[PDB]
Amino acid sequence: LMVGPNFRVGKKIGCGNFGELRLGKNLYTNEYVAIKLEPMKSRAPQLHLEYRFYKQLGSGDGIPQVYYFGPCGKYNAMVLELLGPSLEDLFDLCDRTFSLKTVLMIAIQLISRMEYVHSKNLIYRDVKPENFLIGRPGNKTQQVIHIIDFALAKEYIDPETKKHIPYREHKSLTGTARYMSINTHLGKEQSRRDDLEALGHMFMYFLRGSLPWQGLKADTLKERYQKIGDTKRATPIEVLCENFPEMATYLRYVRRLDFFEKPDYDYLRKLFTDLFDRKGYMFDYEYDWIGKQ
Ligand SMILES: Nc1nccc(-c2c(-c3ccc(F)cc3)ncn2[C@H]2CC[C@H](O)CC2)n1
Ligand SMILES: [Cl-]
Repeated sequence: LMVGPNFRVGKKIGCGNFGELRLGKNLYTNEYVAIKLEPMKSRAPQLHLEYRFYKQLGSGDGIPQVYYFGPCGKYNAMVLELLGPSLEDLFDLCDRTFSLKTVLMIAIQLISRMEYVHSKNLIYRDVKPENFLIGRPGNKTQQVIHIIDFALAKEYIDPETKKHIPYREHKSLTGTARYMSINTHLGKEQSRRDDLEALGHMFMYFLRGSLPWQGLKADTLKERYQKIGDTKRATPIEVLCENFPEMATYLRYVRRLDFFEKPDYDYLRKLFTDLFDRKGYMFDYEYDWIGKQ
């Protein structure tokens, strides 16, 4: 099982949106890589569109490099830069709470990461801790929070018109229920606001250890999502964000954005960098997980 001229496929490492994950090696360069495989027989093929989105991003900071897309036996394969553990993995290592300092270092970076994605005319639509990975150990980039898995992304600027996509409502909801915006639950088309709201939910998950809508079950997926959305609507921001005034300010701001509105990314960063400085924290990448296995 080679992918392309030069990538050897090795052991299983994980799962993502519309594909499975192996360690690989570029034999020509003696460098390890990650390989996502999607069965060619897939009823709902997502890997090639994902490849196109990575190419549209180029590389910015925290964007994994993509090396190859092509067939591999009965699979389509995409070869990516190998990264380190996800924020969910690191959260588990840290007993499922992060310090304010760690959350702020994450948040400052991910506001910028999302601004970059939005600058390439994409919305992300799959915010979750499993999709944010540090770099590799002893790598120049173990400190950097990367974004992966663009299978659910969407162009929000139509390349034909150069205009923002129109507002509309949808039957099917995109993304992870725990983090999605309130408007996502209501079947609205997602836009830039929704990515930033989902980040806010994720930040609060890290600070609190959990979100209050986590334990909800139902007989249908639709009912489950409805109950989660209902709890999000029913939970005041001042309650969710007790003890974190700046998070309350962030969440209120993003929840109140118009569908078409460009977020004030500078404002949101400044909420958090002003807080960071006021607390006497140093931006030294000494996250909670440093010095753990
Ligand atoms: N360590 C690591 N390096 C780069 C990408 C991936 C990864 C990928 C991936 C995406 C597209 C590709 F072409 C290859 C891999 N999808 C999920 N992940 C990780 C998510 C976190 C999980 O605990 C392990 C797998 N993994
Ligand atoms: Cl290997």
